[PDB]
Amino acid sequence: NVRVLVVEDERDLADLITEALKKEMFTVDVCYDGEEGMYMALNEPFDVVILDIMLPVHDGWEILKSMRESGVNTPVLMLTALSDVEYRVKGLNMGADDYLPKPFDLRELIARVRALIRRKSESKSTKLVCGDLILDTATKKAYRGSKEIDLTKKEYQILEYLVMNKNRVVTKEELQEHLWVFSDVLRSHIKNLRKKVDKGFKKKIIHTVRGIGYVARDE
Repeated sequence: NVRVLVVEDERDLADLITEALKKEMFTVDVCYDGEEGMYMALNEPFDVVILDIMLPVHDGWEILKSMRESGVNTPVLMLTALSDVEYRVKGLNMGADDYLPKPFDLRELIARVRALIRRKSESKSTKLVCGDLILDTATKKAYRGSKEIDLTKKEYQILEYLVMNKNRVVTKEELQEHLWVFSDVLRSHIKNLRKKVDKGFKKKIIHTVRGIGYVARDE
């Protein structure tokens, strides 16, 4: 099962995070100082580690650095006071995988944990990737930039097919044959997909070959 380590010395907050994650069926170990935190982070396998920037004995950055120095590459979510940019402008560059400045919603913390898991998961049967786009084919959800893409069900079916066949042009005819009028709406679906997947991103995944078909590209 997916394992999380929480290292946080404010015990009510530590326990809030821990129990909130347990309610979602994560397996969680909680540490209330950097001594036990460091020991767990270096010596026991986890899928994600959540550290406070401030901890007794060894602070969150110290734990993160020791992990990396020891070959433990598990993603780390650092709970902080300030944003990464705010720390960087001060001269502190921690190199954590993600940062969650206070105050935050537990919902946001859980989302950030889930994004770290999906982005770092190895070769999956139920994970498809096209560039930096991730499809969780087990739940029929799509993500990019650590954010869920709000696709309609039809949009997802089309996207999955294109991604399954990435870098190959797929015709309307091939799509029609594989998906559950059609001709008219397909262009709208693709236009909407293009907006939802590629807006704000330099690398454009959704492509159209005029009069032929569509293709999800990552080369």
